[PDB]
Amino acid sequence: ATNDEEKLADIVENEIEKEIENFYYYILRDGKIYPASDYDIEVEKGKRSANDIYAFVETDVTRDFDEFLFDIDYGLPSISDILKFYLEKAGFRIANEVPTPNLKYYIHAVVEFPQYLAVNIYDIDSLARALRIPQIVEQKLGNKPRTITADEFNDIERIVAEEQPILAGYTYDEALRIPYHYYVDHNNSFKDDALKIAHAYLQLFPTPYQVCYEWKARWFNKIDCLKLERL
Amino acid sequence: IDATNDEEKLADIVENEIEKEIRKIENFYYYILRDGKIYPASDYDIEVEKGKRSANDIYAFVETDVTRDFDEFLFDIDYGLPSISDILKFYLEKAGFRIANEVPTPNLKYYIHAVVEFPQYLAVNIYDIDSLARALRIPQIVEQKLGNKPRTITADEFNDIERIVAEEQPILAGYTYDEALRIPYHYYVDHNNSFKDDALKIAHAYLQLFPTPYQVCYEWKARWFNKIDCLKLERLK
Repeated sequence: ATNDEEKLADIVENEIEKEIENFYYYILRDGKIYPASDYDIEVEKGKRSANDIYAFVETDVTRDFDEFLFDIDYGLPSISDILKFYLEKAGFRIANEVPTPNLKYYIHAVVEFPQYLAVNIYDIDSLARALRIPQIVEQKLGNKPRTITADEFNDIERIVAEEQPILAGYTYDEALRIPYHYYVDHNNSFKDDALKIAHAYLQLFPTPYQVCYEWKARWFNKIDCLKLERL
Repeated sequence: IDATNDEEKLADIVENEIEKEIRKIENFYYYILRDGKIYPASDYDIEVEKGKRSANDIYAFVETDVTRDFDEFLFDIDYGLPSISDILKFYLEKAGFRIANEVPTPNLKYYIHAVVEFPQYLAVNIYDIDSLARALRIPQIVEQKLGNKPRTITADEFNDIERIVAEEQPILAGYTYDEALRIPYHYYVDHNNSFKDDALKIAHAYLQLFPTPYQVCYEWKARWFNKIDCLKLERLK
């Protein structure tokens, strides 16, 4: 499992390196990487298959070191993406969505300006469980695979993002608002609550397979992530 | 009245600054002072912390978003509302409340959202903070939870109010505020057509109930911004 994740991080890193503009990518089961937008056009043309998508890559670019560290350590994935990814992997189909049923990984790549790259690899199922998605989908839709309406997607989305406490008694939307307030907006009044959320997040949410690199002489050079966090 | 004159002045202040920045993507947040001077917010906060500048002089807060996708640019123009956190903070402080040990901005009248499309276009959206807070039912929720007498509130009290405003009350076509942000994003930015009916319902309620921002648009043409009709803008690729 860790072997596949190391391979995926080098696939992401080589692509960012090659590029050094683009933010979203798909990694296929064969290890090929493509920008997500152009792949979606090929999928609908019938040229490429959505069944071949193995990993989804979201690239954030930063110029502030506090933001870079926050993104890599405490940054939450989009709840809309994980819900969509979980539903499709469980056999459901969302109206107007081409499903990606064999998606295993969610990858968040953060580039600090170039100076550093941090590649975070998450298992989608593990992430969906921590977001308390399976139980809500089961209570609301059942187990029988079907196409769900936009209204049904929205009803589930509301519960998971706004109604269910996930971290230190807070909902997903409060857990986006409160930490960022302290960590990125540098507002000290939200220290107590941000730290409570941070502490719960680190234990309850799946630890990502994290690979770090430093930009030196036209290359990204693999380094210990602790060195990045310690600088 | 003179509100429209002030808003036109504010949009040219923002435009002049984005233009100045392009000719030399550096700063995303700014303050506009009551004298019309514009400063990056991060630097200004340090000058306040030093006793050089006063948070009392802040008249408008500017948030600049930069985009490279036309659909996202149009969505940000049409639905680029200020952060709930910001409007609540701005309303509380303007009403005399103090949030824990944080430095208040009591004389803030406007929230400005500037969107730059890559450079090709600039759209400046000016929101009146009071009008926005009222449409969000912020005064009624603050009154029910804190009372009418201003005092210092805890971070927990701020959070409790924020949760009701954004995640509990049906504010637009029966949806909570957070659903009202997500549904049109799903329709316009995620390009999912099944979300059309709900997005249009929210759009209709939003255009009726919420205050219309004063919107000013510009096209980048030969090292300068040049005025353009905003509705002409939505036709451009």
